[PDB]
Amino acid sequence: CPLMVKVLDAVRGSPTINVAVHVFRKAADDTWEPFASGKTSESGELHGLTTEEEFVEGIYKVEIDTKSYWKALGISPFHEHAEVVFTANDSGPRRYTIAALLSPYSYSTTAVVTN
Amino acid sequence: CPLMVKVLDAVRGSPTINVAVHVFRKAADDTWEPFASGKTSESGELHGLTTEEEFVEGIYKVEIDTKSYWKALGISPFHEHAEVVFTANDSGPRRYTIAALLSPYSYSTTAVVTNP
Ligand SMILES: O=C(O)c1ccccc1Nc1cccc(C(F)(F)F)c1
Ligand SMILES: O=C(O)c1ccccc1Nc1cccc(C(F)(F)F)c1
Repeated sequence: CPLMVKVLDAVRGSPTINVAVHVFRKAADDTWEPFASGKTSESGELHGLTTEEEFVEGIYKVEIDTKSYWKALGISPFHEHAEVVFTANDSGPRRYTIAALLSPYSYSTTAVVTN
Repeated sequence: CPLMVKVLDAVRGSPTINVAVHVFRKAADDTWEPFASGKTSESGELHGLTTEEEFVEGIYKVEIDTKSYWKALGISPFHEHAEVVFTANDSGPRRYTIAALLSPYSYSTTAVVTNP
């Protein structure tokens, strides 16, 4: 589909399995409208969030429930969550993969945007 | 100085100067109230945002205006901003350094937490 989320664990060297991901679209009044959500698979991936026809131009937020993940492993986390906010655009590439690499006190996020 | 923000440019290998940073604290009614704001210096650091008295227990949001930084260099970046949300002082007062490393399509953020 046009949007995919992938999550990795930098402590155990593994995909992060069963972590909650919420997607939002910015409304005209500047509040975040909930859009789609799911849990990452055994491969740390979340597919099928939206479709080409639903995923119009606009500003989107992806929120990964990183705190619940670290709590499940018995490790004290710093962040409440990891959030990515971006403008989706009709001119350039259209397939978005949002990747996040997770540590208890640090995260990195990258977008891979293709054709 | 219980809260400091430090920002680095991963393309040029330099501190990022004059980057806007806005800090918010979660209120009892669950809204974000304006806490402090500032811009990074020559060294890419922002000191003096708050005091040990003012910086009580709570959930804080730090929003770094990364988009304006890149657009001022001619670059249309992926992210609208970099935002760090965290519980502070839950086991007593600490000193927090929030660091962000910036690329047009990526950022990494870390916290260094020390006991004064
Ligand atoms: O590992 C994948 O398959 C991956 C895919 C898309 C985007 C990023 C991906 N990995 C990823 C994600 C975050 C940080 C790093 C690392 F810095 F380790 F290379 C690698
Ligand atoms: O660069 C500093 O002096 C620094 C200070 C405090 C916390 C982190 C700090 N540095 C930091 C922050 C994010 C990513 C990286 C890197 F990955 F490049 F090593 C280094």
